[PDB]
Amino acid sequence: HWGYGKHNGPEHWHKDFPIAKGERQSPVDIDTHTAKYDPSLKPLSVSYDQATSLRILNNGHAFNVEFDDSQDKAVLKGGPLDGTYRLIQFHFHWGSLDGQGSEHTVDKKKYAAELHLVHWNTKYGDFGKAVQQPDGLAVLGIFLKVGSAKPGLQKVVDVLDSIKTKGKSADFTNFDPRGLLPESLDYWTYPGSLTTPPLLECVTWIVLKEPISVSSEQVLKFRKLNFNGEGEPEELMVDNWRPAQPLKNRQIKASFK
Ligand SMILES: [Zn+2]
Repeated sequence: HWGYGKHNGPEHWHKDFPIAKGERQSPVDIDTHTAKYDPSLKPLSVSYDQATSLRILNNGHAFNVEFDDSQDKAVLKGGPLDGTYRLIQFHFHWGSLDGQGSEHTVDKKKYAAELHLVHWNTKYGDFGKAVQQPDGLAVLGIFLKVGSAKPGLQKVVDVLDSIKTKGKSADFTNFDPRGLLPESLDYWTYPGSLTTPPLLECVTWIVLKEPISVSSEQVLKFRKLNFNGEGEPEELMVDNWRPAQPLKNRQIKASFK
């Protein structure tokens, strides 16, 4: 099965998922001097006041914090988007060392990690139908750098001991994702894809310019997770990031001057 190793990592994915070599793959390098300021872009509307987290899951590639998406609660709108996108889950990508881990890069800079808040377009009714559409998902990407602790991340860090291995899940109610947002909602945006198989070209990417800071101790606890299941040879869950893919016929737009 696909993963992040020498024999099953990103350079292999195209064999099972030929769209890996497609025209709108993610992530990409964001060249800040080439990105065009677009005065037509609206402020991002992030409405997470009523978000209902349910559960956290180790899926063998990352951990997902899951939300109840059965009502119009936690929604993303405005920015580059038409209509309303509902939060279904967030997860991270991170490195073995602080010098790598992000999927997007900024002028080739790699951050220590990257947070993805995944939302689906309510006009397609469910997640699975939305990913079959070119405007099906909106993923809000947020860089992590190592410095000061993020107090709003600590509830996530403290539950990871209970989901060390693939297939382990835990009850994870009342988690407020507003505690993971930077001050500024200035962003870059471009059309792209999921960054894991099935690599579907269904995403409007919205990548915030301002990173959040997390402590070395917080990211070290991400790196204690395991890719393997309980009672299998230990493989630390690190370097679960896809490298930058070719930009091809795409424009990255900036919300800010
Ligand atoms: Zn992701």
